[PDB]
Amino acid sequence: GRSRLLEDFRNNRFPNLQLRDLIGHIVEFSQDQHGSRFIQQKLERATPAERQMVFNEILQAAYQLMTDVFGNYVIQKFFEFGSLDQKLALATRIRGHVLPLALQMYGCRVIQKALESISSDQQVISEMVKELDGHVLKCVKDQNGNHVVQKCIECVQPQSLQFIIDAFKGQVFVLSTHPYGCRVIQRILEHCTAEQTLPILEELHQHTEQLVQDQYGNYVIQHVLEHGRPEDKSKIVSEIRGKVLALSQHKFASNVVEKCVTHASRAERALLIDEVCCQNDGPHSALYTMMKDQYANYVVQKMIDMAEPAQRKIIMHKIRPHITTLRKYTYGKHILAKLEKYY
RNA sequence: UGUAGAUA
Repeated sequence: GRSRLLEDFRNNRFPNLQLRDLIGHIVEFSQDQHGSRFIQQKLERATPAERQMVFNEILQAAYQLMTDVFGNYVIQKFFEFGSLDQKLALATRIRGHVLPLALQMYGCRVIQKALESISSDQQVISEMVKELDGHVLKCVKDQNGNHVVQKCIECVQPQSLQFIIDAFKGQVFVLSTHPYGCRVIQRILEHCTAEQTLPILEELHQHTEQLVQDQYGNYVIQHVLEHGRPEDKSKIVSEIRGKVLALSQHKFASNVVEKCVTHASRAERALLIDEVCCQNDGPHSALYTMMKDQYANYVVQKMIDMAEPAQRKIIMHKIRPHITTLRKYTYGKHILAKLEKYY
């Protein structure tokens, strides 16, 4: 029940209350929205002895506060301003409960804060991460857990993350189309060794055609194009070749086509552009179609920018007579600019 | 002129 002290504070009877005055009341106040903000505020100016006073009390109820809508911020504040002995002690209260905390709306914030606050080489940390072993996919798919998984990947030594990689075996296609899975996969590509990512990249190439057209998978494919090895980039480009026109008019895949134009080799880029500028499959010209498309106009712009003089000139000549046309379409109103300030 | 996740 709400003690007099808290009632009084909430009624503004203590307009300049000091942290020291909360001895015995820290845990109660931490679970109150206003008491919690008060403690957060005072911790930023508190002396070390004053922080320790607050620490002693919060430590005793650490798990409870970690899963509290208002107390979890007080816990986080010590990961922010506490000394390492204090952080390690709090981490110890996370240990043994990593899974339920990871899936919990407030608990998951505390875990991420610990991961950012405590040196990865500290046993505690290692122990915490290992508790996710056997639950990786459940966390990846959880609205709270997925951020914990990402933060582990961002913060911990990649060798220790082999179980996460193994967990993804045969699941890379499905999870790259997942709102959180795609983010986790991108973190993996960023942080794990080329050794670890090899099987991940393999499964990505297996399903490139599908992933480039997916609302989330298109981002994973773009990541590889922007950050991956040349040989992986060339694999993605080869999947795009022969499909430029179609993919360029696609809300998601248009973006991948752009990154292909930017990040391919001079020679690969030329072949892609050639598919737009210099081929004749049927009556309607590809360039003409792409020019005034809501999405493909962006691809045409990237091609004009990245093209060697010869191809650039052909594109310009082919657009030239269609000025009046590009006029009516919202989407040609950047292509026309480049046309004018090229002629 | 065009797409990405859980707290007071």
